[PDB]
Amino acid sequence: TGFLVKQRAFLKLYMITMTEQERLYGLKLLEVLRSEFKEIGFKPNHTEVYRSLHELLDDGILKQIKVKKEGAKLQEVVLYQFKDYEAAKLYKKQLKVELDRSKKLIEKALSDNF
Amino acid sequence: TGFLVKQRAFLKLYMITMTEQERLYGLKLLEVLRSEFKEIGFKPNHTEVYRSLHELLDDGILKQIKVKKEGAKLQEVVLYQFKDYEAAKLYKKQLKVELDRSKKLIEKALSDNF
Repeated sequence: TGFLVKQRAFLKLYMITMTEQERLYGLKLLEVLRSEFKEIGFKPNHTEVYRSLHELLDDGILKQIKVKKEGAKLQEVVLYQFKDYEAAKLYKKQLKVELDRSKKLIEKALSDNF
Repeated sequence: TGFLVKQRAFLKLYMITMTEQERLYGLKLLEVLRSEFKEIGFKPNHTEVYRSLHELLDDGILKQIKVKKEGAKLQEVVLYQFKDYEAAKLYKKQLKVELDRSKKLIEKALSDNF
């Protein structure tokens, strides 16, 4: 039940999958996401990406593993890993439901109005 | 370009199609819409429906034709008709683009994460 999936939920999904694939780093993040959706036409908002990431952090799903760049003064390389992988898979499942409902909704609108 | 279609835009689309079909009345409106989406799981918000309708009115796309209920004290039967049908078809076309992009977006998320 509900309308379509929200943008934060959508981005959080990708971040969880990326973490699953050991490819979730802080630096490339926004750029990697934007590059992933420029073909279709979606440009992930800057603050949306940041808020998605931190909600996953504050909610205890992800945690940040850090290593210092021996080449740059201050700041580090941030790798994200699961802190609570069970919670993540639970989230993923909820998201699957949202995505399926969204698809149906969009499809119905296309056939009903066009 | 953009994320998914907004709820107001989505409802406005249906109202335009309904008007096209001479079936857009003020009374049954919210209930008719909610009945149209209860199978999938979307329950159109009360104020969303009202705001969609009035944006179409204030934007000059629709106009209200009214007749008094000889059976009820005060208030009337409201039929909606196009005031600017060209503007409506223009809106419909924009909406088609939004819906197609939304579909692609949802589909990509399903295959990329599941």
